[PDB]
Amino acid sequence: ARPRVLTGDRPTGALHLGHLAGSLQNRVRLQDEAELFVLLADVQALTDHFDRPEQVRENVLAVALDYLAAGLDPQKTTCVVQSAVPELAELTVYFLNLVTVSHLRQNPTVKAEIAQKGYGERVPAGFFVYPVSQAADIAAFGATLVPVGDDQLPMLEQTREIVRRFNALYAPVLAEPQAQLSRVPRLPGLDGQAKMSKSLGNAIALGDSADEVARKVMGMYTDPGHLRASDPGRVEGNPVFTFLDAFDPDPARVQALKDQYRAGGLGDVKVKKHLIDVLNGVLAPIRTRRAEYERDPDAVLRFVTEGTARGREVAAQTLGQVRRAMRLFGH
Amino acid sequence: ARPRVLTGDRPTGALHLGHLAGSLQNRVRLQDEAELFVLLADVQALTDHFDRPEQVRENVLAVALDYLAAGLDPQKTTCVVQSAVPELAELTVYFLNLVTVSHLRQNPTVKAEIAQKGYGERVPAGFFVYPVSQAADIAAFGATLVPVGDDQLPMLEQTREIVRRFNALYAPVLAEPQAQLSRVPRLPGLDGQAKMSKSLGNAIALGDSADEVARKVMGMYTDPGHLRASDPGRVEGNPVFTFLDAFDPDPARVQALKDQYRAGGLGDVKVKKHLIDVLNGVLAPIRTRRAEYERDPDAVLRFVTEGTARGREVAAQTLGQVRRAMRLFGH
Ligand SMILES: N[C@@H](Cc1c[nH]c2ccccc12)C(=O)O
Repeated sequence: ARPRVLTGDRPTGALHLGHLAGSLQNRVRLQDEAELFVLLADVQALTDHFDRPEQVRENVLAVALDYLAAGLDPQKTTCVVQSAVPELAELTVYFLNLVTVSHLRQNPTVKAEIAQKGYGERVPAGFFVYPVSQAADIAAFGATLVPVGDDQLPMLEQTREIVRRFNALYAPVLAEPQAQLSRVPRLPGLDGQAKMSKSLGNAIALGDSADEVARKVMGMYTDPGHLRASDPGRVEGNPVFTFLDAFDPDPARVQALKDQYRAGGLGDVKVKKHLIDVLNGVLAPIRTRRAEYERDPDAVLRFVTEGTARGREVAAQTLGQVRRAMRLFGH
Repeated sequence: ARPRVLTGDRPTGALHLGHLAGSLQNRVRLQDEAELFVLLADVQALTDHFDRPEQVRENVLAVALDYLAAGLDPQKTTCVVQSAVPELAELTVYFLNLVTVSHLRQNPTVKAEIAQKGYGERVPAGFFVYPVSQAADIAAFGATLVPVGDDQLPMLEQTREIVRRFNALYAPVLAEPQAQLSRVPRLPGLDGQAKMSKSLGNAIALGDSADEVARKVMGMYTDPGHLRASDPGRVEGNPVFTFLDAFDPDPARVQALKDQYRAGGLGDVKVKKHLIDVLNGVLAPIRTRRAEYERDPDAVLRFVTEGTARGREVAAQTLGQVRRAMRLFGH
């Protein structure tokens, strides 16, 4: 617990295996060697789900359950609800003056999201400026370390430019955050697509039963040109093997399987059955905790209402120095 | 009283003659005909003076002074410092999700301000976004009536739209404000321009001495082509006549000079000399009232502090409604 680390998820659905490999495992490690803050960004979730406020509200507790199921320790990690800390909103408006529409339009990750969203020019204001509200999140909690995939770096770098702009303009009162680069490639979906997502219908939820997990793995995309076991098959592009590199505890088995698969005679069945065994080993403890916490709804609520109290107090302090530094009337 | 009315100014310096005919005397009278709220747009002032925070801080008290000297009574008007009502920033963020960047791009007023400031695509986000920040000001205070210059209509109309969209998506807890059009269009500068402002240096501040007011009138743009008295003059484009038209109580008397001046025996000096006194007359009491308060600074502070508390009270009430209407986790 030395550097304060900030991470988070906009609450829009249940977490899945992609989040586990992409951010959860690394977060369970961080809680023991840093002070970890996780933001349930329901406000940010609203920049594009403003038409589905029920969906957002219900997922705040569902993702919290997922964090805990994942292994995030209520006595180690501060879980906070963005909605319950208005200090963030207050800070993002001040931050809006430190950035240009021009530079906001150049952000490559938002540009790509809008592209995939098909918005066109009909981009909702809140979404267009969300990178700043995130900057507000980082500075307010006073995080100095932010886990990031290269897809979020422009979010992070802008944060850096903003804090830098704020300190030089008013007074050097905000910490400059540093990135904790990557998590190695993103977990592809069950049918082989680049992205794993509920929406795309190719995911395995952390909450999926051991049976379901087995079924989902069975119908996984493999190798279009591999038609029967005797045939040789390709590893690259084949998610069954991409899943194995991200969860299989022993690469010896992994590399061995890869061998015999390019050879021939090793059907998808024997490989997949082995995937099932490795996934059930990573997931079983996550399923037990999740079921346990289900019996203890009060324990999950305590997890968030308390992280929130802490988060509120921290953000409140920062705004105090921000207000004074900005020379705001009465400070 | 009856309706709630929201009016305000961006604290950037002393108020002048344009605010007077522009609204100050208007609110002086709607001050007992309704519940009048006057917002010192502290934050909105930063989307333009984010690099000169000191300038803003200093003018909150100076404009409040201006307010009081203009005739506003502490017992009937709620003076509110924007920055001290964080609830407004909270509501602004939520409103941002209700409008598109392309819609903000077609606001004629902001577009003109932007071209004048030479920002180009390098427009500060906070500024490009100020119209909705204003809609939040309106919606948070429950304002049903908003006096508006011909010029501020786009903004007023965007407010109703957003309020409307907010009510349909979430719940009908916000009121659509209605406009109060004025007669005297934007009082022009001494310059002969369309705008009077301390920035353009063509303004007669409410604090200027009988000597100054007289000196400013004498250097006031009139009519080229009219070189000597004798000659015939014309009222179109002459700030002095559009000054008499907004500050002179005897229209029969005005339309009088309008005759003679088109003929040729009314020297611009004579027009001026008259008008200068019609201004000292409208200004005389304002000057004495200012001295009183200038000698009771404690009272100006009071006006601001008490009002700001009252207004936050009001904002807090509406936000509670908004927060529950949006189904934000926990409400
Ligand atoms: N996926 C979200 C996660 C998030 C929300 N707010 C944050 C603040 C800091 C770090 C991450 C976040 C994002 O793109 O940002």
